[PDB]
This record gives sequence, structure tokens and C-alpha cells, in this order.
Amino acid sequence: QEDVLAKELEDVNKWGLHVFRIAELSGNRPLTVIMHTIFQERDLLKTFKIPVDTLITYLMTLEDHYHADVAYHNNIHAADVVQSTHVLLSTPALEAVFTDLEILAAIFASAIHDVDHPGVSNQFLINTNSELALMYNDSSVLENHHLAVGFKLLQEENCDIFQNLTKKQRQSLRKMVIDIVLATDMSKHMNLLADLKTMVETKKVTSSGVLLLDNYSDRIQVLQNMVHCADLSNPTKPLQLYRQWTDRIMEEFFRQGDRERERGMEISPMCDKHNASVEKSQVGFIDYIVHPLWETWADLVHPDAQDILDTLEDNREWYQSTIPQ
Amino acid sequence: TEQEDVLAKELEDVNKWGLHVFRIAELSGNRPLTVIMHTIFQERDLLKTFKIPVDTLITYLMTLEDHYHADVAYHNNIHAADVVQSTHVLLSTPALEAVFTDLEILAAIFASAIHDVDHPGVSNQFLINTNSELALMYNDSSVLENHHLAVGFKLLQEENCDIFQNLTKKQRQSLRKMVIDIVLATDMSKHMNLLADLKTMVETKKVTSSGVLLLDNYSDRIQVLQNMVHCADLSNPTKPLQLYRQWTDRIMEEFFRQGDRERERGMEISPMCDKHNASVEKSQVGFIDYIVHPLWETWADLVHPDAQDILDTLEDNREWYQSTIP
Ligand SMILES: COc1c(O)cc2oc3cc4c(c(OCc5ccncc5)c3c(=O)c2c1CC=C(C)C)C=CC(C)(C)O4
Ligand SMILES: COc1c(O)cc2oc3cc4c(c(OCc5ccncc5)c3c(=O)c2c1CC=C(C)C)C=CC(C)(C)O4
Ligand SMILES: [Mg+2]
Ligand SMILES: [Mg+2]
Ligand SMILES: [Zn+2]
Ligand SMILES: [Zn+2]
Repeated sequence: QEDVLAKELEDVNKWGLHVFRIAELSGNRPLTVIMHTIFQERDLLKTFKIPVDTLITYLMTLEDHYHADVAYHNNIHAADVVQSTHVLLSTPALEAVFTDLEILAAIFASAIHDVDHPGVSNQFLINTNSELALMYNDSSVLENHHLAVGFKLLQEENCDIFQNLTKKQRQSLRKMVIDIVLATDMSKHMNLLADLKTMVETKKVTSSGVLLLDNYSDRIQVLQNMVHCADLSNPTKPLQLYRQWTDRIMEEFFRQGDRERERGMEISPMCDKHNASVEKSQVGFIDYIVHPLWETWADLVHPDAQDILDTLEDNREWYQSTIPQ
Repeated sequence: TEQEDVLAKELEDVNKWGLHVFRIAELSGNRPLTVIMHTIFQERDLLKTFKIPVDTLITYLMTLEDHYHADVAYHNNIHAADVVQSTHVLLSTPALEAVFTDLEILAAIFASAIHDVDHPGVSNQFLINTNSELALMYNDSSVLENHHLAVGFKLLQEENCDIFQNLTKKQRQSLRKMVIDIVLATDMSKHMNLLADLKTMVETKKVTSSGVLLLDNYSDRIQVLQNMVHCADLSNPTKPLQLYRQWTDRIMEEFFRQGDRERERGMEISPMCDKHNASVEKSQVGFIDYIVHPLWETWADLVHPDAQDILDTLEDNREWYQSTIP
């Protein structure tokens, strides 16, 4: 059975990894085993002199701080964004374009980017005068918290996986992770996409294929949009995976609407289990958010994302066909 | 009481640049922030306008004042009172008459009162470099300024402390957003972009048929309030010299104590923090020339000629410090 876990991990470099099976077979440890695998595969353990036991200790503490009773924003979603970023980092149109530290940053950021998520939105936290929104002054409330927790757990006993980075590497990695995770805030999607579009029209490439990014500002924009794409990758996965993501996000939204209802609060979009339209919402979210983003990312890495974009467009067509006339 | 008669006399100056804020601190039993805020709320009729019970106001003010550190030399309750009172004067400038609502006036004054609460006496960069809990909480981004906001709003929830209890929901929400926008703008790492934006507004300035500044939209209104409180924060070099000198004594002591901690730890000592390699006079001239005067000249332009005397004092003080360079 550990034998079967080992076999599914052999797809760690493929879009559409079997992450829910990996979660079941690993004892609800998909984040730990997928991060462990990606580090071994990318050889970051010896590139950055990380004790393997310290890696595992940190990964397990981190995974423990994802909430088991949150339907979508839990450790399976984290493991899925980690493995998804890992794939997008290997696109030929970006090969060896990022340093081993820029690679460590995007993967570490992916792993911590929703840690300790309570399963309600930033707007809910603001409207209920939550401790979180009070702490963070209503600005990227959750995303600041994910960062703070993800970095704070490094200080637990035998958890500092960056202990053998130089102090300048540590400060560079820290800034990059903060910049990336703060960019997962959906209220920053449109600016982030506008920036990605600008970068596509003025794009420059070694005509032989590989992309040419010269200054940090553009390279962090690509890592921000990359982890953002990974965060928004469910509708681009094989349909049986995507449908499971949809079930969970709707269950999580519906529980938030139940909390807004007990409180007499207005019910947020897609959180009213008595007035929902699950399929129309997915088609809508694809049309206005997910496809504009992934179309621009495919232009950026042309044609390396074509097998990702086709799947997204297949999944949009299927969902639309579940809506009667 | 004799001492209260004299405190009340000094508080008659609350509308004047160069109020004796240090005397008021002494005369009020180390309550300059409480007494100056209370005086200003009475002066602007804010307790009636927003139905603020006087006992609630005093209770909040005293709790807020308590959360400034009495053992920090500059970023303490006296600084807070001074910035409140300077903002109060700047709000009353003729070029801004009837521009801002009572709620905006309330926001600017409240932001000024809380804008450094629980300041530990060390810079953002120090808190980042020492991997402090604060910098870890706030991801190295406006670390202190986020903290001042969080503490200032949290204390409103203490027993009989919610001075905004009778605002409407919409009023509370708009006040909260404006205050956040203002206090985050006190982060000195935002100064250059803030001043560059203020320059643009001066260059494209619109006035009304009455000669008063015309502000069409939130973006321009909050930008003026942001720079107003930022000017009040950077107003020490514009005050009468005997006040300015005491502010300089205090910032240097607070900077020197951070430099000792930096030296204890083998860290490079931050600018102006090395008591063995300091040039107090030259640093004040440098700070005026590169930061304070560019700001105050631009603010003076925005409200021309309302602020000419403040600018003249700033330039006199600059010349005085310059004249003392050996
Ligand atoms: C309220 O606006 C909508 C909206 O009307 C519909 C939305 O539908 C979603 C559908 C989703 C998911 C969504 O993402 C939640 C999310 C993602 C990233 N960061 C925060 C929240 C949204 C949405 O986030 C989503 C949003 C985005 C919110 C903003 C402020 C731009 C996640 C997974 C799948 C299965 C694709 O369905
Ligand atoms: C490191 O940069 C310097 C610097 O080299 C010199 C500086 O001199 C100051 C002198 C000061 C004060 C300073 O302000 C500290 C401050 C103010 C507002 N918010 C945060 C810090 C600085 C300074 O803030 C100051 C700074 C920091 C500001 C910027 C633009 C990054 C405060 C009071 C008086 C007496 C006018 O002397
Ligand atoms: Mg998130
Ligand atoms: Mg400050
Ligand atoms: Zn996420
Ligand atoms: Zn200040």
C-alpha cells in the first residue's frame, strides 16, 4: 500500500497528478509526501543542505496547520498547488530561467500559501470584525496570515529548513515568498493579469524558444502569476479532478453562507445553498477569470501550455452542457 | 487648583503653531494626549456632532495614552499629542475651509492620535533585521504602522472605550478605511512616492470660486489628509527653535539607544544611531534639505500663502542648525 503510494508519486511531473488518491494512500499527508518528493526530484535537499529529517519535521508541522475540517482550503489544496507550480516551473519556455533559490521560493510559497485557512473569505473576516482583520487592517488579511504562520513554524524545534542558507539567501527568499503569497489575494487578480499582459506584448525570447527576463521586477511578476495560475488550476485539470474541487469549494462556500445566515448577514455570492447555480458559476468563473489568465499564460509560454488550455476549454464546454435550455 | 488654572491657560493656545506641548505634558500629569485631544474635540464640537459621551472619550484617550511607552524618548505620548495638535492647526488652514467633512476631520485627528501607539523606540528596518515578532507578523511591510493601527482600533473594544459607538455603520466603515489609509502613509518608506503625488496635485491644482481647494473624489481627498498628517509628523523643524531643539534631543537619544542594541549584536549601526560617530547638527540640516523642506515647500504651495510663516520658520531653523556646524 505504501507500494501504491510510491507508484502514484511517479507522476509528480505530470499535470493531473492523482492528488486525492495520494492523500488517501499517504495517511492524509499529501503535502508532506509531495513536497518531499519534489525536493528529492529537484535535488534541493543537497543544493541547499537541508537535513532530510528537518524537511520532514517542518512539512508535517506545516500540514498539521492546515485545517482538517475545511472542505477546500486544506492540505490537499496546498499539495495540489505545490505540485502544480512544480510542473509550470519545468515548462521549456522557462527552462533554467529561475535560480535554484527562485525555484525554492515559489515551491515553498506554494506550500504555505493557504496555511491555517479558516474556510471563510477576507470579506467575511472584515465584516465580522474578526481578530484577523483587526490585526491586518483589512488588507490581504488571510494572505498576510498564511505567510506569518508559514514563516513562524520554521522556528519550531528542528523545523528550520533554511538553516544552511546564507543570511542574504534567507532575506532574498523571504522577500520573494512574501511577494508571491501576497499576490494570491484575488482582489489583486486584475492588476496581476494586466501586468502579465503587458509582459506578453513586449515579450522577448531566444527565438529558439526560451524566455528572456532581465530584471527582478518582471521575474517576480512571472512567479506571482505562476503560483496564481497554480492556485487557479482546478478547471484545467482532468474533469474528474476538477469536479471534486468544485464539490469542495461549494461545500466550503455553503458553510460560510450558513454562518452569514445564522448571523443575519447578507449572504456572499455562491454561498447560498438555497439559491445556488453551481455549474453556471463555474462557467462564469472560467469565462471571466480563469480563461483570461490561462490564455495569457499560454501566450507567455507558447505553445507549452496548449495541453493545459485545451483541457480547460474542454471542461468549460462540459460544464456548460450540464446547464439545460 | 493653581496648576489646573495654568494648564487651562496653556490649552488656550491649542489653535496655534508652537503650542508649549512639553509644558502641557508636565502640567497635565503626563497626559498631554488626553488633554489636547479632549480640548480639540470640545473646540471642534465633535462630542456633540458624533454623540461621543465625554466619559467614553476620556476613558479611551487615557487607555490610548497608556499604550505609548513612557520610557521611549521620542515616539511617546508627547509626540502623539504634538502630531494631533499640528494636524488640528493644518486642518483649519483657510485654503481648506469647508473642504473636509466632520467625518474626515474626525478621521485625521483620530489617525494622528493613534499613529505611533505602542512604538518600541526602534525602526522598521531594525525590527526586520532582528527577526522580531512584529516583522514576522506583518511580513516586513509597514511593520510599525500596521501595528499602531491594530492597537489603536483594538483599544476601542475595551470597557467604555468605543468613542465611535453612535456613528452609523457606514460612518464607522468609512472612518476605519480613511484612518488606515492615513496611518499607513506615515511609513517613511512611502515618503518619496507620497511627495511625488503631492507635487502632481499642486501642479494641476483646482480651486473653487471662493479660492478654496477643490477635491473631487476620494483619491484626492485622502491624499491631502495623508500628506497633512505626514507633514504634522515631520513638523518638528518648523516649530519655534526651543521646541525643535528638544525634539532633536529626544530623537537622538532614541536613535542612540537603538545603535547601542545594534552594536551589542555586531550589526552595522543605522544612520544617526552611533553615539560615537554622530553629527547631530549636520544630520538635521541633511534631513531638512532632503526630506522636510521638499515636503513643506510643496504643502505650502498647495495652500499658498496660508503656510508661509511655517515655511519661514523651517528655513530659519535650517539656517540656525547650519550656522552651528564646526
Ligand atoms: C466574488 O468573486 C468571485 C466570484 O463571483 C466567483 C468565484 O468563483 C470561484 C470558483 C472557484 C474557486 C474560486 O476561488 C476561490 C479563491 C481562490 C483564490 N484565492 C481566494 C479565493 C472562486 C472565486 O474566487 C470567485 C470570485 C473571486 C473573488 C474576487 C474578489 C475577484 C476555486 C476553485 C474552483 C473549483 C475553480 O471554483
Ligand atoms: C534612514 O533615512 C533617514 C535618515 O538618514 C535620516 C533621518 O533623520 C531623521 C531626523 C529626525 C526625525 C526622523 O524621523 C523619524 C521618523 C519619522 C516618521 N516616521 C518614521 C520615522 C528622521 C528620519 O526619519 C531619517 C531617516 C528615515 C527616513 C527615510 C526617508 C527613509 C524625527 C524628528 C526630527 C527631530 C526632525 O529628526
Ligand atoms: Mg489563498
Ligand atoms: Mg510612526
Ligand atoms: Zn489557494
Ligand atoms: Zn510619528
